[PDB]
Amino acid sequence: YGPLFEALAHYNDKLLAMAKAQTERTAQALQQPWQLIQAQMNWWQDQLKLMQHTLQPIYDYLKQSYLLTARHLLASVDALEGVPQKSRERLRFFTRQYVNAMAPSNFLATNPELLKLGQNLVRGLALLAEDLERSADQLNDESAFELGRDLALTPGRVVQRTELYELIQYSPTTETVGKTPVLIVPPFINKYYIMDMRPQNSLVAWLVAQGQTVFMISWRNPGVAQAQIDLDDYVVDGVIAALDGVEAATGEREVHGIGYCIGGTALSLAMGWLAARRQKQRVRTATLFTTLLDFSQPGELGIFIHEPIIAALEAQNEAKGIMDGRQLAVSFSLLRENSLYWNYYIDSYLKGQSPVAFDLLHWNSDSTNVAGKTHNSLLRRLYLENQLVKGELKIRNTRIDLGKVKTPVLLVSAVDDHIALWQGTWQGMKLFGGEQRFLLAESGHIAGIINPPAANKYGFWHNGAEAESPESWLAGATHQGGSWWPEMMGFIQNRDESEPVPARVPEEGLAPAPGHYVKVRLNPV
Amino acid sequence: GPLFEALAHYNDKLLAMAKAQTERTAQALLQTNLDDLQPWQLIQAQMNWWQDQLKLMQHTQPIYDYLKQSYLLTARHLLASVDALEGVPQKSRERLRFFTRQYVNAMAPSNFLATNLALLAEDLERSADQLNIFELGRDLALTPGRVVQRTELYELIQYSPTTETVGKTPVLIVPPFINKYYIMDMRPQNSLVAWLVAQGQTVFMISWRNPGVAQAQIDLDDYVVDGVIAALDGVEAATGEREVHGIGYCIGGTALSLAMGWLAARRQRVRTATLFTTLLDFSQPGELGIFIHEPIIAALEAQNEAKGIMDGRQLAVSFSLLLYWNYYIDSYLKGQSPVAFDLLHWNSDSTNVAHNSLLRRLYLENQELKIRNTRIDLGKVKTPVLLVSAVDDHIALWQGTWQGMKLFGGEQRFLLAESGHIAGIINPPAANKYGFWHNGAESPESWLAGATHQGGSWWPEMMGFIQNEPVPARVPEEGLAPAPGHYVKVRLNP
Amino acid sequence: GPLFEALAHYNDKLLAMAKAQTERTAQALLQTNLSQQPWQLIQAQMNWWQDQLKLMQHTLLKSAQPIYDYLKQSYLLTARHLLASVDALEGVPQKSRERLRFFTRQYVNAMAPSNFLATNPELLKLTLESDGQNLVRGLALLAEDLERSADQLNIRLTDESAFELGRDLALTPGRVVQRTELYELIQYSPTTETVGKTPVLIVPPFINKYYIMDMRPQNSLVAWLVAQGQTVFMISWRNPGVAQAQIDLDDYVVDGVIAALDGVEAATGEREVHGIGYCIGGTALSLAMGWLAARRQKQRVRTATLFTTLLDFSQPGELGIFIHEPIIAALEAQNEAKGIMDGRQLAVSFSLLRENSLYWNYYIDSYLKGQSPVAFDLLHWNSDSTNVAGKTHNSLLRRLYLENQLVKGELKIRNTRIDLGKVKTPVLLVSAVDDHIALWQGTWQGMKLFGGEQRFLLAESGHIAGIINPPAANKYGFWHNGAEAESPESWLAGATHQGGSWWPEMMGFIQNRDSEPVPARVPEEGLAPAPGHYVKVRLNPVFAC
Repeated sequence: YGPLFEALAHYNDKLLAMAKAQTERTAQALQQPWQLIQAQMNWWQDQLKLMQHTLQPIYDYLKQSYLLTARHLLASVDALEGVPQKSRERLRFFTRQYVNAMAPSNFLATNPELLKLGQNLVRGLALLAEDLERSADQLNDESAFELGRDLALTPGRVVQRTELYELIQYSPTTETVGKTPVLIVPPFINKYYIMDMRPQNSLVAWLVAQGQTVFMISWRNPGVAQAQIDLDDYVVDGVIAALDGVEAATGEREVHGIGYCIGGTALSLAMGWLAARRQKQRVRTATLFTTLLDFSQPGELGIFIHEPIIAALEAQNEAKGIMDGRQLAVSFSLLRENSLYWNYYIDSYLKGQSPVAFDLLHWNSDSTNVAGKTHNSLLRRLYLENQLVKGELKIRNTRIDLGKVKTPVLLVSAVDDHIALWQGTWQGMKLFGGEQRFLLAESGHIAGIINPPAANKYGFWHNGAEAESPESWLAGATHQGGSWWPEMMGFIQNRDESEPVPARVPEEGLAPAPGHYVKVRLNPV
Repeated sequence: GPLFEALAHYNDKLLAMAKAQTERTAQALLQTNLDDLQPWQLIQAQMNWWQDQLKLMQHTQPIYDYLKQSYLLTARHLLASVDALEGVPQKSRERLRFFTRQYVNAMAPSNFLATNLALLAEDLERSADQLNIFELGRDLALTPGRVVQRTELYELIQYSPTTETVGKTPVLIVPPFINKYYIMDMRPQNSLVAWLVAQGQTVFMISWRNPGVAQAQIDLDDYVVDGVIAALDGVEAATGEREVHGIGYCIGGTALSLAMGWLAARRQRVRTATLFTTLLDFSQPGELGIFIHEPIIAALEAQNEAKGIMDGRQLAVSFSLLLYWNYYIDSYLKGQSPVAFDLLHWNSDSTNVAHNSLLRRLYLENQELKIRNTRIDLGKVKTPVLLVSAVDDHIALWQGTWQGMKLFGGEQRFLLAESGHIAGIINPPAANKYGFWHNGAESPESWLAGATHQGGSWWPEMMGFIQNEPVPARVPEEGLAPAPGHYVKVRLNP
Repeated sequence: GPLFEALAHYNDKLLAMAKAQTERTAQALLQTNLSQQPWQLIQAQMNWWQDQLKLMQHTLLKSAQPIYDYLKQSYLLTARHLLASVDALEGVPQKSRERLRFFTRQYVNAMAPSNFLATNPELLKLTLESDGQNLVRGLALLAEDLERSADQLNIRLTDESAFELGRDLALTPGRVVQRTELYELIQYSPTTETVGKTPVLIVPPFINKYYIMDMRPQNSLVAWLVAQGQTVFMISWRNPGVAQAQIDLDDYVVDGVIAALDGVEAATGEREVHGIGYCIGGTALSLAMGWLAARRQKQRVRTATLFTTLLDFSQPGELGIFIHEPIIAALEAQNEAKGIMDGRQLAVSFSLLRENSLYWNYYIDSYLKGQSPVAFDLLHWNSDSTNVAGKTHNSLLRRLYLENQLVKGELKIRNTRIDLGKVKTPVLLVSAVDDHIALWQGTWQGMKLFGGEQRFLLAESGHIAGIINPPAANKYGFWHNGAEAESPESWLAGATHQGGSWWPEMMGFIQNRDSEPVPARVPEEGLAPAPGHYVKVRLNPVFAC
């Protein structure tokens, strides 16, 4: 009631400064036009002023509000006349993507009718699923983005290709690198290049610039041929087999592990599997981004965790062979940042960059399938039964006890995370039997994790002392502005300290940097 | 709550039209020879915005949440509108962009001086000009007829009859000279001229010339004697009748009132007098009272005498004579071409005015009035008078028109239309869209308190007012030109 | 020697017909107090064939002035043929004579190679490096002269054809369940108590009308498929006018074939059908399967049988005379100017009916079988020309015939690259050995493009006779080979010949890839009766609605 007016004025001043800057650059000579953003900023201010004026009358506001959207339509299209049609079509496609992404009814997890809704609930769930998927198909233009050119362009080589993954080894870009390599295990629900989007916000590029040999697992988009691949296979044949692949290319049997969402869960299970069978420690440090080990707080995804629903999904998976990612794309959204338009479209434009919200929407729509047996194990053994905390989880007939893991773990979570609640991630940290550290990012599931140091856009909470509850941890935590990536880099290099080793140049391998598994789309472009 | 119900009524009316269009395209596939060759989705995009926004308001930082969701509805409205225009030809889309920009500006209070001085006008005048960078006789003003007389000030149009018998007494219409006359002759469905002819009435029409610099010294007095009285002599020359039924609109009715007084004061032709939104008492000038001040009128009087005439493009920026639901949405759901397009085209087809007498002698002095050195006394007029005013009138407040009715010395009746300055007047009986208030008993507020609503058009009530011996239908003479004439086609911006 | 024996066999069958006609006329006199051409007319023709052959043998033995002697006696044989023909038509009503005069004139002009641009000797000279751009005008002059003679011949006609669609041809009962801009979907009423679950959808070529597959009840493929317990759907393309000038090959694939598939589901509830395509209709069916596969859409075509379908245009046959850059560019300008490709212009360019035995097997033989001469029905279909959209023809000339984009993987249907290797639908290609439009070796090369099961059949006749061979006919044969070959010649070398019709082999190909029989689907009332309205629109009309 007031701060909105002041904050809106601040954004208008930055656009006016950018408008003057664009005129000065045009003077030296003698993308979206600033008039298009001005058309939107004019709507936000006038609507707030009209609302303040109001603070038959309902109709008067409706008529006056309808006049403001009409002014918004006329000013926007007028700005798009000098823009070429191909670039303009890109803007129309992404705006259609963004406008449907912000509708809670468009996703089952946030759908009102599903919340309103035994067998009758299961039958109605299928009705909501088929309608949303049909709407997505008709909406889903082409030539949006090409991997290796616009996204996932960090130089490297594919040093190994298995049934489940392609192992990417990135170019060093430094004269010296650390002895212990870095292995990143991305989630197999979406594609990995969220950590390798663009050079300014690519986590892979930043880790490489810090003198570290970075390896990235690139999971295959599973087809019907991978119907029997289970969670056990992704742990043993996925993560551990990648560890053997890193040793085969660098000669180091010990690496720094990094995991994201369910990828960190697989990394945790791999460390528990090696520990339970008394194998020499192959993971020196383990950084886990928004990883869920205790599934007691599933968040909005708990609407699906019910015996009739899970039993129905298990039958569907076994019938179709795999879980169709296009069905998962309407089930929930991994990208739900608060004020995506303000912080990643308006702010990203005023920084001279191509709108980051465009890249985020393309990654969110680059859905991937899940193996039939894997999804079921993930639904039942982890989300429903919560075997990992109860010590009942078995990976290839090996009971997993994370207390047997002595690898120092660093859990980096996000306060506004809607997929992996930070409190839930905090409880799973105590499961480990070694050093434990916790970090709490300021933004959401995606924005709070991909915050490069240069952006200086958010912050984090750190606390070295132990607490008995997440609320107690945060109460004693100290806030630090900026990115937490240097803190993670300090967490890795303060425990290996090892003499620097000459930069490992990747071998030619089988394929160029991005690989082939990441380019396989469910809806081909 | 009732708003939701009215929206549901429109949505069902749009769905019925959509089914009718699908059936017509299916029948079109049957009749398609080899040798020869707005979408409802666009209106559906509009109805989707109106209903969903009302739902969002009913649901209601908290303010930011409403703003973000409201911006999402505007985004759907923009995307659905552009997608609805996929098959529309680019030329047709430019028409939609042109008229929607006119409606946006026309409903913007800052774009008009009265709803927002010369410096502010010059900037506003430029904004209209930079924006600038229907055909009369075909789309508007297409009622058949002939120009029986053309003078310096007007063209007299006599329309061809559509009935075998017409009334003996002809009808003469005196339009306002601030805008063009064809608002009373839009299209056959909403043409008052066509309706009067169908009622067995010979109709004559004055078509005022768009005044140039050559008419700098033409005064209001000339429009009374050389305009209205001279037209009466022209009607007698074409029909042999010295007595006509008078109809006036806005300032045209004021001139007719002064014309009746001028013949009465000099003891010398008007059977009935119907006056639409006619102002005789200027005590309630409305929003135009901002200009009625001694320093402002004195400044304008010097400018008008210097330039000769006041540019109508400047008058169009001073105030607006001009709706979305009843003349664009409703007109579209009735199968018609959007009437709101014609009204916007007429409002922007402004005409010049020579005017100082109107500012000072009428608005300021509110006369004591003398027309050609002849004192005006409306009490000397015994002609039955009918005042038709509008509740939502922003130019001529209906209370001011009611008080001025008492100036006449004969029968007086008052009618109050249910819409604005123009919409409540141009309401044909076939439309069945508005209503009126009537009260047979004799303050303006006291009349309305005792008035009864009836609904429908007031044209049959006006036709009953006039008609309360049939003559063979008068076929108009060849005259000088066909129906629309030449004076009405003179545009300030070609 | 063998020729004399064949004539004797026909002459003996003619004698039996004479006895049948005398008994038929004798019984007709009994039914009193209130068609078939006379056998003497056919006998008059057989007398010419035998006498001309005898004269040929006598003069060839005389060789082992003489040239004039054979010419003089042949002119005497032509004179006897004229007198015997007119005398045979003594009792025949005038209309029948005009009917026979019309069909004899049609057959005579159809068998003259100079009457068609593709087989015209004059155009062949201008093609052999004897022109470049002047060929355009050299082609345009030959086109206008051939078209002019057709126009003068047609304009003299004052009566409509003896055949009416829905009464004489295309009379299989059914309903029009859907009508779009491009097609009318016909669902035929069942003749069996039970039908198969998977319906059958036929995609006809859009160069001529569809009812070649539904001519007469004895030789109607549609009726035969229906009698085999199959719910049969038929696409009936609109005869495109100037209003369809911008319709492209892409639209016929998506808005034509795919939209019809949605129409079949709307009428039967089945998202998967058995596809059948003919000539360019099979090309559209192939492109429809590739389009659904390239976009990773659920497979909607269970089996695909393709009649004389061209996917590789490397061997265009006699139609290659037009496949040259100056000619195709010139034709593209005419189609953009006129809006559509005039089917009456296409009728003089090439002939879809070029069977080596139209007179003997489909006029003489069909007459001795008691039938109305089938050659009459074939000549009506061939002369029932249809237009082609300007954009569709161009794409067909350049994107397929000239550039051969489908093989080179350059073809895109609505900005979707087509790769037939992504199609896993089992395909059965049925081609004809004597085909002059789609050479069987060219149709064989396109078979390997598919990524699923592939089968090939080679019928023992031409483009039309070898395809519309009813089992009941017991005419011609076909070659089948289950093994994979590296060349068309290798396929035929290992192929086994079987006599009779190949239609059961196609029915076996369909029924071995399918469920449980469902009660017979009675078609909904729909929009119109069986034949529909699109097929009745003729380019050259006499009378009017």
